Amino acid sequence: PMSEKQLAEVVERTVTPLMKAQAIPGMAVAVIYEGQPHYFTFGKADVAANKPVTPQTLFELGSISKTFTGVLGGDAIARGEISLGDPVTKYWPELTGKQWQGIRMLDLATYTAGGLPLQVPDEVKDNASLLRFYQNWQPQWKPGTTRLYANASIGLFGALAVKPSGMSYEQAITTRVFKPLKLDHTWINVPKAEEAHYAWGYRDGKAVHVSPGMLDAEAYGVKTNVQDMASWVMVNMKPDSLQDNSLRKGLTLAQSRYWRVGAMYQGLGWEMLNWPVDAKTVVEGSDNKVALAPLPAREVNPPAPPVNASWVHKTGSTGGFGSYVAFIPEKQLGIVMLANKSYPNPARVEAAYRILSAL
Repeated sequence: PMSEKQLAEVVERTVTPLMKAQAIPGMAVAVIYEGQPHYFTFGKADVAANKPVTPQTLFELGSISKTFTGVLGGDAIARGEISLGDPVTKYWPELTGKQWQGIRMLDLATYTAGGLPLQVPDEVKDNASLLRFYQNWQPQWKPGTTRLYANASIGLFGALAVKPSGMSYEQAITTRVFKPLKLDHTWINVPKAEEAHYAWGYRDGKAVHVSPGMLDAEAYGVKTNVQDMASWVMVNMKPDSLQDNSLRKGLTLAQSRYWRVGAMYQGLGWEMLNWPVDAKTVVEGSDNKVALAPLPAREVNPPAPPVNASWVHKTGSTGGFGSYVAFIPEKQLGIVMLANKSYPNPARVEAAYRILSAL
């Protein structure tokens, strides 16, 4: 749809019926068409105060934060600070239990350690109870064979990836990823001074924000607006637009293919499927029944480097937010849909597919 008004129609005709069917109060959308961002905003950021969602509105990324984690882990690898090959145990010597070896930083980054759970238990409030949690976890499968999507796996990869830098996770991500990329309105903790832009999420008609949790920043804690989210997409769509540094290499590593699961490839945070892609395959693959299930995983020897003809995406949720990102570097086409209501993942994928297959 060359025209911006044609673009706006393609977005609205899908988004509006989506908000009504899913009772979503607000949504901020970014379409990257020919490499340029275009913003479309709908509904409310704050339903009580009647605030509209604009491109300055901060949304909780939820699991999309994992794409930042991935790229931060890739940047530490290009720096020689950590290697995916390494035993987890070289970054956490207190993890002495026998189930732990054979388990590599790679298995943590890509949910392939043998069954770490979806969520860190809420009983776990500090470093000691977290240590005890991993010491007492019992694998259901051998390491490096089974993929089970997990905050407890990549959350730990993130916290461990950053220890060689001497920086806290918040400081590492902010200095090595957010700032260099000029994502100045992307945070782990939203400043009090910027709170006014922070949308409320809606769970059962209740306004909520994500609750503190162990490994939250690492697994589901980034907050941004659609402007920074669009910049994040354009930069991951075209890394070669960067300076051959550690971060450029990092972005390349995050979209490398480490495992093949069904019709998808597991990158660091990012997930990819060969483009063109059947709508049925991608929408159904995002259902909880498949995406949250344990699935056999075939390791790619020498991780395959990025293929431009991919559907690269990530769905991210918190209790009050539902967001989705998908891009095709080949066509330089992308979409970001940030919403303040966590609605089914298949509906996010379906909507983005519908908008993207029309451009």
